[PDB]
Amino acid sequence: MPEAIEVRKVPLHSVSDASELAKLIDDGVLEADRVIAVIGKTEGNGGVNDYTRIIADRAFREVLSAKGNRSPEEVAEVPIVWSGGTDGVISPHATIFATVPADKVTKTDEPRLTVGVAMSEQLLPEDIGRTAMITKVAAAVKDAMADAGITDPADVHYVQTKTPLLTIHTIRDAKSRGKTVWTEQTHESMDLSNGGTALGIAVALGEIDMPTDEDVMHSRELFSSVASCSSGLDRAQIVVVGNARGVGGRYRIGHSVMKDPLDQDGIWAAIRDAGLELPERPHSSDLDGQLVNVFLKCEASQDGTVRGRRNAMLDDSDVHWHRQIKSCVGGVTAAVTGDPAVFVSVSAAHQGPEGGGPVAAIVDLGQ
Amino acid sequence: MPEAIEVRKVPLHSVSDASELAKLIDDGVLEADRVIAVIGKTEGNGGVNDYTRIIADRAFREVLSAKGNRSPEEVAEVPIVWSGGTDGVISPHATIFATVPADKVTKTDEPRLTVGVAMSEQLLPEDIGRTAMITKVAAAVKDAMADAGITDPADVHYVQTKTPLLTIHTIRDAKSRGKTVWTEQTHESMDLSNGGTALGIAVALGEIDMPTDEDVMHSRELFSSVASCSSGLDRAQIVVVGNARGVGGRYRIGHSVMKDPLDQDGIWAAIRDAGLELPERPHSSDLDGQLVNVFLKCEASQDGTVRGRRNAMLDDSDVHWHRQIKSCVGGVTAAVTGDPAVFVSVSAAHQGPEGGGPVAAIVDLGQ
Amino acid sequence: MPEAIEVRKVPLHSVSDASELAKLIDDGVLEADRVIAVIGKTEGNGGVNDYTRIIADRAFREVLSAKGNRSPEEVAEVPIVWSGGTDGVISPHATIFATVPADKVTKTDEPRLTVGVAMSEQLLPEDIGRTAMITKVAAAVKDAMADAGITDPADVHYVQTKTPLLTIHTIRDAKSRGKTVWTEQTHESMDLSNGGTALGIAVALGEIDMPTDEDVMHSRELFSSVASCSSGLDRAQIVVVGNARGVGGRYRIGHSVMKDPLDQDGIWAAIRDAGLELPERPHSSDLDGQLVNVFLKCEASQDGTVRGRRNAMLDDSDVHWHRQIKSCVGGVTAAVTGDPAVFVSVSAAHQGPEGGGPVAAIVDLGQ
Amino acid sequence: MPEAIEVRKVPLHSVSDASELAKLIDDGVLEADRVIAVIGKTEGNGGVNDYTRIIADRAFREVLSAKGNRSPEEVAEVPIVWSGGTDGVISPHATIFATVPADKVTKTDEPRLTVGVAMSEQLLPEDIGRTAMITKVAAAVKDAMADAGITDPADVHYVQTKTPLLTIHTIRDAKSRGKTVWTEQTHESMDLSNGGTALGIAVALGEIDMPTDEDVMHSRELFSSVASCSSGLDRAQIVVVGNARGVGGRYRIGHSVMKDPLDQDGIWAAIRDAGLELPERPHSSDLDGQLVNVFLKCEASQDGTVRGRRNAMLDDSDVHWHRQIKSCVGGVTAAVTGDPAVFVSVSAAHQGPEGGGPVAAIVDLGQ
Ligand SMILES: Oc1nc(O)nc(O)n1
Ligand SMILES: Oc1nc(O)nc(O)n1
Ligand SMILES: Oc1nc(O)nc(O)n1
Ligand SMILES: Oc1nc(O)nc(O)n1
Ligand SMILES: [Cl-]
Ligand SMILES: [Cl-]
Ligand SMILES: [Cl-]
Ligand SMILES: [Cl-]
Ligand SMILES: [Cl-]
Ligand SMILES: [Cl-]
Ligand SMILES: [Cl-]
Ligand SMILES: [Cl-]
Ligand SMILES: [Cl-]
Ligand SMILES: [Cl-]
Ligand SMILES: [Cl-]
Ligand SMILES: [Cl-]
Ligand code: NA
Ligand code: NA
Ligand code: NA
Ligand code: NA
Repeated sequence: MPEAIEVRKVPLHSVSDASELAKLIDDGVLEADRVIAVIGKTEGNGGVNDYTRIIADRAFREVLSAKGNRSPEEVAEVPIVWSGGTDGVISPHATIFATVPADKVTKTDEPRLTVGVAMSEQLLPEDIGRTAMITKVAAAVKDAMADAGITDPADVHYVQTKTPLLTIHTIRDAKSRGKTVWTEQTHESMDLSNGGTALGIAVALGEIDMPTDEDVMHSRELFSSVASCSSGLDRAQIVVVGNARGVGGRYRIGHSVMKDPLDQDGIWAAIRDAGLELPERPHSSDLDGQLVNVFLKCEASQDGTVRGRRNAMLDDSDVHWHRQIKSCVGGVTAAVTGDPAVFVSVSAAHQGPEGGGPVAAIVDLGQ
Repeated sequence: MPEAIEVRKVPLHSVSDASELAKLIDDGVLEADRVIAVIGKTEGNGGVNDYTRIIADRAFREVLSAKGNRSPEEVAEVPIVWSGGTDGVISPHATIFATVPADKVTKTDEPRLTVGVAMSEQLLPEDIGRTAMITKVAAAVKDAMADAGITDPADVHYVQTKTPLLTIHTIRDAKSRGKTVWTEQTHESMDLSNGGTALGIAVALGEIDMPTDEDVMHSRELFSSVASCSSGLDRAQIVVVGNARGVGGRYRIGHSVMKDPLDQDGIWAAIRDAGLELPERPHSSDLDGQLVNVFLKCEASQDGTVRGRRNAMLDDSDVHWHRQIKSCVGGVTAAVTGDPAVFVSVSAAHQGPEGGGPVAAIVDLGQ
Repeated sequence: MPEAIEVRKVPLHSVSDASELAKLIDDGVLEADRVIAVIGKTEGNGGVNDYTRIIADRAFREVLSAKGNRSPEEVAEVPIVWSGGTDGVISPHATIFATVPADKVTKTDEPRLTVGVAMSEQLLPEDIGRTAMITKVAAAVKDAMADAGITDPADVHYVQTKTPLLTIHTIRDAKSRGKTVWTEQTHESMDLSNGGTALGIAVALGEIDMPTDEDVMHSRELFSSVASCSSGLDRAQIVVVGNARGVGGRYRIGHSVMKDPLDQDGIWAAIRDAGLELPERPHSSDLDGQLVNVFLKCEASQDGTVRGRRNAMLDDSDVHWHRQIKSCVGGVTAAVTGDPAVFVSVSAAHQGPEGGGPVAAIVDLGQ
Repeated sequence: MPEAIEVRKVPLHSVSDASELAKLIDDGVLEADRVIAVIGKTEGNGGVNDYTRIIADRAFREVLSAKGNRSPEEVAEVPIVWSGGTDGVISPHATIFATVPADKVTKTDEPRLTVGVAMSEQLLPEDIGRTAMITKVAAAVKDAMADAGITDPADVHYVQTKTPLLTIHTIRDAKSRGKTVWTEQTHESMDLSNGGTALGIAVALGEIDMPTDEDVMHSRELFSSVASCSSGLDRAQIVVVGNARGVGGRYRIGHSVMKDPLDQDGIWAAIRDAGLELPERPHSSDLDGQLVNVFLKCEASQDGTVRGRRNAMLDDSDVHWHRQIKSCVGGVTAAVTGDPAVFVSVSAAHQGPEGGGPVAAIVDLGQ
């Protein structure tokens, strides 16, 4: 059964800092054993050789193990997703999701935040980017969606995932058994792994019909409107975030789409959808501390243009467009929220329309 | 005497493309010999080894020479400033400034756009970053300010400059005569050259008292509110842009300040100051094609924070913060204008407050 | 008929410098109209957005047009290959190949340098990286090989090429006609274009049997021992360099293979093969100004190891391994020649064994 | 009293791998509590935001604490220097230094390896790069030199150090007390901290007279021939490595200088100086497993040339010359040793002549 959720966004003061999580536990805001998911941004390069993700992961799991009754083995099964790369003003942070004990919940028929978690069946190197990944992910998303107590896909607003990369060893693992892989460049496998996962989410939620192998990274009109996929277990980790009626709690999630890197109105639409009443032309000062965080994807479009204007992102061998567009949308987004602590993630194949991406917002509607 | 000004922003379709300038001349929008200044963004890395600036410079001067009566020598004296680096959505473009023949001008008492140009006395390597650069720049700014027909410094809204770097040869040139230089790193000399130039502008316009050598790059509370300095002649090139009454024309300039990288309200204040009436909470769709361009500076603050949130820009050895903050503010700015063709420049020592910078806007008020 | 060849390596003093070529012509070392090929290194980033290649190309073709009777159209057909990226000590330079007038040649039965040039049939975006590119290249290599007066493939020591990339427009050009492309990442298309071209050279010279599409970038045991391919016309440009008996001249070419990035003995083997007698353990001081240049390829092996030791090149999202291994092998090679002006090129799929590449040497055997 | 030393170079299989150290302890090669120093290369970017250094540091200290009787506090005082950045073929590794118990030592009058350690007095931000750092370092080097049982500075072959950087907090710490700092760019403070430390070593060992503040980073003819300084405690950590007679052991150290990035003969001179007899023109195959490691510094010269040839390292805003020259000299060095596991460090102000650096070699002379 779905439980009421407490959500807290905390800053990371350094690469290995989990002190703010420790403080939340100490002050009784949440119990260590009730942390069911963490979604954060780390200050690494955001690519393959980003070791800030494991540094934060160790620091956070050490807190959870030290202050709870869970074993390191049980703590190790908590989904924690670290999206590296905080280019520009983006501030390293972690959004903590925890269940609320029944004696602190006020049950209500209003839609309130609920979280579902699942793990897919083993992802083979040869599956990555193909229909095998799509079917296995789609099944796991259906699992997590049911685990959240959500029956209507329209009540799912945000599916944050984690999927593996193709490495030198897994690439051999395929060739040992005879098989081919989609790509042998590990950096490109990042975009591929997120894309194939996104297609699985879109299928599970009924946003698209089952695609074919030749659609992956090619048919960019096929996408999920709630998928936020990251890489890079030998299995897709799934975190479904939506709303359920009759659970209680003070937070609510909504979403929309950023049609391109400058679509601030899409971000405001997400915040409105989450339940915050805002003016017709809102401004960051209207939020009054009620926006916990936003979670969105961005990408450089394959046509090399934004609103009719050419940019040179796709030809830049000096600074990969991953970093360029992340910094850009980081500013666009933080300008809306007024808080540089925003979850902005790059590599958005099949996640929102080309050149854009989904955007979810969590707001505090409680007293 | 100040003349009425025609202003046109055109895209660059490639690194060597000046076809849009050629088209403006062919269609009679402006005469080649009346082009007095060009200010543009090029798609290079924006650092020391950025050769897109010279490629655009050659392409543009070839057009001016081919379609005018001016010799290549006279064309060579036209101030053309190319700010490299178009990280993110920023679109390569050039803003062309031209005088209008008297038989096409409607004289008016309303403030309208006027441009003044000057060259300072020779800048010695040992001057760069010291009071020598400040005094020589301040004198040239007073020259250009008078050349624009501007007597009140409050009527100066935008001073775009070009100053040299410290190179292996000029560094010897100093040591040959005995002298020391401020830095021997050419990449750092970029920030220094712009900073010392900015202090000169601030002195000339009476924004600050004459500083000392130890203030340069250190006393960041001393700044000009209209300086936009770029590098990197052995002389400061100065382009003063302001308004004059009784000249006529259809364009007007205004300015404000971006207090930090997310200060969109500062950009809107510049547009309002330029003469466009806008709603209380404006949006890009209110502009109705009346905003020609904005010109602004950005920088990562030395305290490493934006609105109380830590970022890791100053410690990033992978992608210099020059590129990170440029992409970020590029998005913030283009979100306001709705046009990725924006003049966003990085390296803003003594140009606006720390972590921010000046922002000027040119609007079309004509029929 | 093959003509005797004069070969001169000159430095570039700046990005746009062709003064050393101009000096060679002025001093009567060579005639402008007799320049048949130029192969050089430019100081750009060596990737997609490297504009130092076109800057050098324009500067060099302007010299050839200005000092010869050839029209700009005829000069435009001279194969000039600029390999960008001079990471580390590699010094920007150009190797100039020119025919010698008959009244300056001493015919000899000794093997002496000869150059052959050809152009393949149009390369379609959909051909790139597939058997279509391989067959079209193989035919052009047979053309250039015959144009050099070479009948035995063992007399071909160095085939320098130029092939196009997959761009946003050509990718559409395929999809407009229905077709698929190998990759849509332009940076990766560099490695693909060179690889498919290398396979064509290997087929033409009988080094391999005709491969299949699934071999390209995958069967790295299939390679040419003389191919040096660069990108990125809509056609493979081919420059075959070998030896012919009975032509005369003072230069001779030889080659071997660099088995890995540290294989200096492979470079020395190339110099020995070119005709220079050297000690058993040679050193750079044994060359006595008789080595004109070396031309070689390098790459990071897919197994991520060099001589049993792991390196992290393939996982580095900060500095692409293209640049890392180029700088590394630049030092290894310049340590052998004693001259930082070495032609070191990266991206070596099907060019020498995995982790290595071919290496050719041109020596001056004349009085 | 100096003790006999056991030296072992082990690879790192991953960023957090200390298994090879654990194996050495388990097999009885060395005792955990007798490890007195570790000097290693890690696969990070080698700049300010390199977190592979702390990852390796934690992994290695955890082994030392787990397998010894030393407390984490005592283990924390063991000097461990991690030089990040393994550009090109350089393989991540750690050289472990341990004392040998008396019942395993064969005392000999031959010069054999000895290690001395010291800590300087507190380094103030305002000291960095000035005569204060030089005097405090010089005193600590004299301490470590005596701790190694070395009386003649000619018997010191290698002084590996660790010194702090200037950070946002320490820079305030100076300005709070009134003081100025040398630079406010943290990336540049790396080169400064190593330079000032190198001058201290040179003074202590009598290689130079006491310099002045204006010499630091400027008088590059003043240098130590054994200093290898890294950054970045609030104190200079010192590791002196030399030879002593009458101690016993099987290893010996020697050194020379690399006059420029291609000076392989300098590396061979170091190996010869260490006691290995080699041919006149040695080759890597002559080493027969007797070379434990080499330790050297490299840098791009301020004149921008190597052996009369221009390179573009100092103007490269895309890939800092730190990374370019490190990869280059990594290849040059590994070509000599035949082992990519080489200690190659960049940033060499006052460490060997300009454009070069010291090079030390440790060889195994035992049965
Ligand atoms: O670590 C990471 N960061 C981002 O922004 N995207 C991915 O796929 N991974
Ligand atoms: O070329 C250039 N671009 C920018 O943004 N800033 C400077 O100083 N130069
Ligand atoms: O321009 C260029 N340089 C190199 O080294 N390799 C390729 O394919 N292109
Ligand atoms: O971490 C590090 N690596 C190197 O090569 N040089 C310094 O100063 N620090
Ligand atoms: Cl409960
Ligand atoms: Cl509702
Ligand atoms: Cl309203
Ligand atoms: Cl007139
Ligand atoms: Cl008014
Ligand atoms: Cl209103
Ligand atoms: Cl003839
Ligand atoms: Cl022969
Ligand atoms: Cl011999
Ligand atoms: Cl003992
Ligand atoms: Cl001896
Ligand atoms: Cl011998
Ligand atoms: Na998308
Ligand atoms: Na500023
Ligand atoms: Na190869
Ligand atoms: Na040095």
